[PDB]
Amino acid sequence: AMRLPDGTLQVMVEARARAQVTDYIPGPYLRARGEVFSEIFPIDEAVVRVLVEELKEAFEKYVANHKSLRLDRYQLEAVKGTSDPAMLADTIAYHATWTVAEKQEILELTDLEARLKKVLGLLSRDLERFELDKRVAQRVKEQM
Amino acid sequence: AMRLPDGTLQVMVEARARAQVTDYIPGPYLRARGEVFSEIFPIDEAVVRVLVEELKEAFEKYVANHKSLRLD
Repeated sequence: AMRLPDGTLQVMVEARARAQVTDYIPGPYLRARGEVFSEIFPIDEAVVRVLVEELKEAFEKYVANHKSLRLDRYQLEAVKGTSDPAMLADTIAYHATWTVAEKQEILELTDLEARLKKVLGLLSRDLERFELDKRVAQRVKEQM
Repeated sequence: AMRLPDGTLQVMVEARARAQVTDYIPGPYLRARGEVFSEIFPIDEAVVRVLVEELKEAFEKYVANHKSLRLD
C-alpha cells in the first residue's frame, strides 16, 4: 500500500479467487457487485500438477528465448516451491507479455484445467512468433 | 426415509436384484408384479475376477483422463 498523492497511487494486490460481476453502479467512480470466492474447480489435480511441471518447462523455454521482452530471470525463480497449481498457472499467464484480451480471457474462464491449456497455447504462439521474428530478421538482412 | 420440513421427500433407496416385468397397472400411481428376482451367482470366479481386475484398471484409466469433466 503505497501512499503517493500525486496522480498515481501504486497499490499491489494479491488476488484470492474470481467471482461473477452482478451489476454496475454508475460513477464516477464506478462500483460493481460480486459473489463469494470461486472455490469450485475441476479435479484430477495430479495431472494438473504434471501439467504445471510441463508449464514450468515451457516457461523456461519461453523466457530463455524471450530475452527481448526485458523480463528478468527472477520471474523464473518464483515457480519453485509451488504449493498450488492455480497460482503458478496464473503467474505464468501474467508474466508472459501478449495482448491484454488473451490475458483477460485467461481470467474469465472458471475452468482450472482449460486455463493451463490456454497458457500453453499462447506460450507456443509467442514462441513461434519469436521464431519468425528471427527468421525475417535474417531474411531482411539477406534482402539488404 | 426421513422427512425434510421444506417440501421434499427424502428417502434413500438401494437396488438388490433385477426383476422381470409382465404387465402394467394403470395409474396414478404405478404398480408392478414381481415374478422372479433373477441374478446369477459368480460361478468359477477365476475368469470373472480376472475380468473384474481388468475392468477396474480400465475404470481407473477412465478416471485418470479428465480434462473438462468432474468425477470424484
